[PDB]
Amino acid sequence: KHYRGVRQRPWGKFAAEIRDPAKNGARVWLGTFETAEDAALAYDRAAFRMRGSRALLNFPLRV
DNA sequence: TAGCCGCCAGC
DNA sequence: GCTGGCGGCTA
Repeated sequence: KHYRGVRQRPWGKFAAEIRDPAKNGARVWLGTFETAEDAALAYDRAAFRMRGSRALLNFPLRV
């Protein structure tokens, strides 16, 4: 699978970005993560912090 | 190898 | 118009 923010780097790792509209479309590089699901979980909290609530995520813990 | 650039495509 | 993702480049 692929994920929101999550970008395969060609040696086989997963970066995670989010774009921040309050900073007028800035990227915010959440880091790099060994697994796609941990890159995607980094995005999960990063979108939640800029939105505060009501977000479109990789692991919505409400379901 | 990671991150940033910068752009492009997609939504 | 914005966000995500591409993709490559450079650090």
